Amino acid sequence: DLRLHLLLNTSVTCNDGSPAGYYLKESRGSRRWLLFLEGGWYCFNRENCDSRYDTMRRLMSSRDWPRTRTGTGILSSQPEENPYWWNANMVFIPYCSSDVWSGASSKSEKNEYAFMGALIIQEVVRELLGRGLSGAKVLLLAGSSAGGTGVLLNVDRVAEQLEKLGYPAIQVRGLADSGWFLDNKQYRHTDCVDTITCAPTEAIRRGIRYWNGVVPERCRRQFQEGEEWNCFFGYKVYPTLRSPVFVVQWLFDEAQLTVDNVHPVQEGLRLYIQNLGRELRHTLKDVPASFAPACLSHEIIIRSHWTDVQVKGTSLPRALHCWDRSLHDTPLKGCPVHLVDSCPWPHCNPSCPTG
Ligand SMILES: *[C@@H]1O[C@H](CO)[C@@H](O)[C@H](O)[C@H]1NC(C)=O
Ligand SMILES: CN1CCC[C@H]1c1cccnc1
Repeated sequence: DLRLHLLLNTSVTCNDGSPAGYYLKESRGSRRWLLFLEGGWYCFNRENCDSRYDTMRRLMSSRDWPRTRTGTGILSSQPEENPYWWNANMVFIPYCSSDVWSGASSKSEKNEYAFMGALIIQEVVRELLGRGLSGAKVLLLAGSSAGGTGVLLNVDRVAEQLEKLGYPAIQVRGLADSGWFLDNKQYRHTDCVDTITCAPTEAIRRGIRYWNGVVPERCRRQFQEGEEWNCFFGYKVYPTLRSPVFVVQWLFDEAQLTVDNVHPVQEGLRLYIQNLGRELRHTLKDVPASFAPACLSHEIIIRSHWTDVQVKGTSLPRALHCWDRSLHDTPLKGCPVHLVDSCPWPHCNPSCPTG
């Protein structure tokens, strides 16, 4: 099991001012550390944050968190469930900032909610340095859905943080699961009359202002003031990243359909789905390490059945293992790192998750 630690710096808080924290399972004699960012949408104004606080409160507060958590999938310590990194030090960072891990704005007389996701990550890293992370060889910052996009937004800041603190030996890497989305499937990109039908790019624009959100510096310098929302989209922020990042992305992500307002399928829907898979495949063509199955699904890496999905005969744990080998101080025979399905329809891959 992973054991809860609430941050000693109680000024780095969840949305409601309760302390943020992390679940930790130490593995003495391992110099590999996996920090997993939980996902779970976001809120972007007072009214829909209030709604989230009423019926999704564990995503906004630590008050009701359990003392322990069971590590599953890539967080499992059993080699059967986790052929990749079962012996690693395991950290699960709960998502309680509702800001796609981008916020740097505390509560006050003007802010009723605190949005500190980017600061929570930095504070967890700081505390872990005193619990063995100072001796690490690899820190893998992983995450699913909003946590996957969180990886893209934060992996280079963790690398810079560890360099400035005097730990240049730790190799910081990223693993972004279901965090890679397209912004091009919209009739209107700026209308936001209600929360549910708000355009995805407009929701992010509003969120960034509400959260005092921060994006990676090289990406921010490209798109400049007011256009930081661009850096939430993988194909725009990825080329600016210096840290190695492995991208896990279903070709037909259920959250992509949701932000596109897409729910016997006829020609219009068939063309949308087939074009979506082709466009996602195209955006991944120059990502060196990726795993992108032709499935309609959402998230994978902390699901116990993540061992079972295969692309071109290679499982996700094996792909990550080959990625590890590729980064040890020319492709590898029988150990591929770039695995993107070419077939054009959900479940054309027979290993897709069911239900
Ligand atoms: C707590 O975190 C805040 C935000 O990063 C920082 O400004 C402050 O110096 C920290 N204080 C301590 C005691 O760690
Ligand atoms: C960051 N989120 C994860 C799942 C969907 C993604 C997203 C991207 C852009 C606008 N809203 C949500």
